[PDB]
Amino acid sequence: VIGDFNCTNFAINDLNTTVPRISEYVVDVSYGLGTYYILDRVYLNTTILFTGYFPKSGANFRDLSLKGTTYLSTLWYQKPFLSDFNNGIFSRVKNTKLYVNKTLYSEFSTIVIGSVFINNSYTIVVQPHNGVLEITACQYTMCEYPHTICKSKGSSRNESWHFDKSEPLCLFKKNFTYNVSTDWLYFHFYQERGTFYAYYADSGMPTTFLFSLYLGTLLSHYYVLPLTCNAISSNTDNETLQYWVTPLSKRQYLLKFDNRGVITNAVD
Ligand SMILES: *[C@@H]1O[C@H](CO)[C@@H](O[C@@H]2O[C@H](CO)[C@@H](O[C@@H]3O[C@H](CO[C@H]4O[C@H](CO)[C@@H](O)[C@H](O)[C@@H]4O)[C@@H](O)[C@H](O[C@H]4O[C@H](CO)[C@@H](O)[C@H](O)[C@@H]4O)[C@@H]3O)[C@H](O)[C@H]2NC(C)=O)[C@H](O)[C@H]1NC(C)=O
Ligand SMILES: CC(=O)N[C@H]1[C@H]([C@H](O)[C@H](O)COC(C)=O)O[C@@](O[C@H](CO)[C@@H](O)[C@@H]2O[C@@](O)(C(=O)O)C[C@H](O)[C@H]2NC(C)=O)(C(=O)O)C[C@@H]1O
Ligand SMILES: *[C@@H]1O[C@H](CO)[C@@H](O[C@@H]2O[C@H](CO)[C@@H](O)[C@H](O)[C@H]2NC(C)=O)[C@H](O)[C@H]1NC(C)=O
Ligand SMILES: *[C@@H]1O[C@H](CO)[C@@H](O)[C@H](O)[C@H]1NC(C)=O
Ligand SMILES: *[C@@H]1O[C@H](CO)[C@@H](O)[C@H](O)[C@H]1NC(C)=O
Ligand SMILES: *[C@@H]1O[C@H](CO)[C@@H](O)[C@H](O)[C@H]1NC(C)=O
Ligand SMILES: *[C@@H]1O[C@H](CO)[C@@H](O)[C@H](O)[C@H]1NC(C)=O
Ligand SMILES: *[C@@H]1O[C@H](CO)[C@@H](O)[C@H](O)[C@H]1NC(C)=O
Ligand SMILES: *[C@@H]1O[C@H](CO)[C@@H](O)[C@H](O)[C@H]1NC(C)=O
Repeated sequence: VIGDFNCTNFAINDLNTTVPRISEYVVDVSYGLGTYYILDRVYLNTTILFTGYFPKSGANFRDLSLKGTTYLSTLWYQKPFLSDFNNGIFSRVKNTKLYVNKTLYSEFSTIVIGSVFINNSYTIVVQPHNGVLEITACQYTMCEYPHTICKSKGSSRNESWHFDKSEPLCLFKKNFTYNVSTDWLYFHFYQERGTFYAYYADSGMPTTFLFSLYLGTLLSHYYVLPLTCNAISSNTDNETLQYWVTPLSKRQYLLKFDNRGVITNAVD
């Protein structure tokens, strides 16, 4: 289970439907993808050696996305999917592009980062809403079996990942836009000296600072929520979710900046 709140008993089973896929793609930082711009600093026409929270060059990713229809499996809410956060993660997220009429909608899996996932602890939630990325860090009453839904196409389940009838305490609550037409979003989520940091990009590029949040406590777990739709499967549209994740470590990189301040290259 994720949290301990019984939000639902509708269509729960114990089926072993999948395990996390290992990517045939691997981390290649030679053009700065898998790096980040350092906070609000600009470096121009230079190389620096920088020690930061970076993926290993040549590492695989695990696809942690889960797509449901009516049923959820209890095995989706356990290891290997419920994951130790350690120092942090780099993720490569497929933006799943869906059409209702001719009109485009963007979907992808929510990620939650936390420890015990109960309302005496803060859970960081990063959720898309069709070109708006909502980010919060609140004392959420997380469900046992949390999930999100297609807003775009139908869902035979209602959205249910927390149960708070009046708003929980929040340390952070902000929205960020992203380009709905992109194929990929990238994130770094990491922690250092009791402070969480988030970075993103909506292109094959180094990630840009979203926010930082002091917690004092360690985040110990993360989980990518199942998303349920009457769509995004081989018998209906051949579209899919993918939420690829690879671990970060405290690691020295060479970073190469051009005269515009873009990271053009990096070395592990
Ligand atoms: C922060 O997070 C915590 C932990 O998740 C939340 O605390 C839980 O809150 C829920 C909802 O109030 C509690 O569930 C309720 O417990 C009552 C007491 O349980 C005893 O009595 C029942 C018989 O009534 C026995 O079966 C049981 O074994 C216990 O001996 C129940 O009376 C409630 O019943 C209602 O809901 C159920 C399930 O939907 C229905 O079947 C019933 O018909 C009835 O409608 C209910 O189960 C839960 O016990 C709390 N857990 C703890 C550890 O305290 C906090 O609410 C949350 N805080 C905030 C601010 O959101
Ligand atoms: C994490 C995972 O394993 N995810 C896969 C999912 C589950 O294995 C399945 O849900 C069972 O999960 C549990 C917990 O029991 O199967 C999917 O494929 C199905 C066939 O496997 C799909 O064709 C569905 O077939 C139906 O017969 C049915 O209900 O399964 C009718 C339904 O209308 C139709 N869904 C549509 C149209 O989207 C799906 O989607 O659900 C592809 C997902 O990638
Ligand atoms: C951040 O984005 C979310 C999603 O768009 C906003 O939530 C909506 O807020 C309006 C307020 O009138 C509600 O009517 C909607 O029901 C909400 N939508 C969803 C999907 O939750 C939120 O207000 C935005 N701003 C902040 C600061 O969080
Ligand atoms: C969860 O809540 C539902 C709805 O009230 C109830 O029927 C079910 O018995 C509960 N299950 C558990 C494991 O508490
Ligand atoms: C689920 O199925 C896979 C493939 O057969 C297997 O490796 C795994 O051990 C099974 N059990 C669980 C709980 O994942
Ligand atoms: C960038 O740095 C190189 C190497 O020092 C130098 O040749 C070049 O003239 C510099 N260009 C600018 C615009 O500073
Ligand atoms: C979803 O929400 C509606 C409106 O509250 C409710 O009627 C329905 O029973 C809920 N559950 C499902 C599985 O549709
Ligand atoms: C949005 O993404 C598409 C596909 O990658 C790209 O062609 C387009 O130029 C982008 N637009 C903006 C405003 O970023
Ligand atoms: C999905 O792709 C397979 C393989 O190309 C094809 O046989 C099937 O007809 C496709 N179905 C849909 C709904 O596109």
